[PDB]
Amino acid sequence: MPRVDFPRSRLRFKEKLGEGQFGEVHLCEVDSPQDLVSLDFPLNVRKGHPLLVAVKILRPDATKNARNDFLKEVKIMSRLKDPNIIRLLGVCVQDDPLCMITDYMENGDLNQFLSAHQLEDKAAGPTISYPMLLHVAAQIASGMRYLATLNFVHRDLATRNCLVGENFTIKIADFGMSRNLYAGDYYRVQGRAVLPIRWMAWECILMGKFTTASDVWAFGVTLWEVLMLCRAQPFGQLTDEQVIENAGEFFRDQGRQVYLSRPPACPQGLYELMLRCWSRESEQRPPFSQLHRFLAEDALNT
Ligand SMILES: CS(=O)(=O)N1CCC[C@H](NC(=O)[C@H](CCC2CCCCC2)NC(=O)c2ccc(CNC(=O)c3cnn(-c4ccccc4)c3N)cc2)C1
Repeated sequence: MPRVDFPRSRLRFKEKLGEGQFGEVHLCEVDSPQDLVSLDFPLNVRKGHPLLVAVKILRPDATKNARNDFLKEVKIMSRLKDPNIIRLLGVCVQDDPLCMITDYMENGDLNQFLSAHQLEDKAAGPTISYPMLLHVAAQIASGMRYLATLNFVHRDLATRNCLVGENFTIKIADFGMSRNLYAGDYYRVQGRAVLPIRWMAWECILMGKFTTASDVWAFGVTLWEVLMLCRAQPFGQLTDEQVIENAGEFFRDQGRQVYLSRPPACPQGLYELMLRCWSRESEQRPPFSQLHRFLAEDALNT
């Protein structure tokens, strides 16, 4: 948790990024950021380039429940310091309105980004190479490796929750179901609670057991998305109820559970890596440290 508030007066509004029931998110430029690096604000300045940030701000009439949610979000983010996890650059909480300041990631979420690209075919819109797709996936695995060392379970890892900056940089975040774009990826259970069942390991669906090992299962599905260039939903031909049935077949283990198929042009050894992420026994799934090393090496030799 920061020792001091970010100085509100240094935030120069530029545009609205998004709007919600109890707050807004604004794109802002920071005046003279070099002054603030000396005070342990984690700002990365260049020379002739302005410093842009995203600022989430509570509305002055926000309910008590919304203020509670905001304060807990600040607490969680204050712990996480890694190049591939979204970063809390500062807060304004000594007075109202409450603010949190994060990285500005100009290329949007990774689903939006990959849906706008085509795979490069060097043997023959904007394109992306197979090595770069592996570099993207390696960055996701490195961020999850960090969360694993803190014993922090993400519970909703997917491309829609990864953000893209300059030079193909990736940072993991969590937007939940708060944007209306991805409602088809969530299954409603109890009341307002929803579950991203197509990314969830069998023990999450049947018993609600969420662990780092189930984050590895979700990473397998996320890797499948990346190699599909986000062109199709996992198990797209099957209903939500059929995906839940499949979790039951993993539990019964009588050889009738089904798997995501191998993406077009996906190397066989890489499909086998996904399959290991979907092992029935959580202790047989690979750890994030091993997934990172594997993908980083292939990114350089492919
Ligand atoms: C019931 S719940 O608990 O599960 N819940 C449901 C609802 C969500 C809750 N999310 C959390 O608490 C987690 C923090 C914890 C999380 C833990 C795992 C590791 C990642 C961090 N907040 C976040 O990630 C988070 C927080 C603040 C911002 C503001 N910045 C932008 O918006 C932002 C930047 N650039 N552009 C952008 C720029 C140009 C084009 C497009 C986009 C933005 N639009 C963004 C993300 C969780």
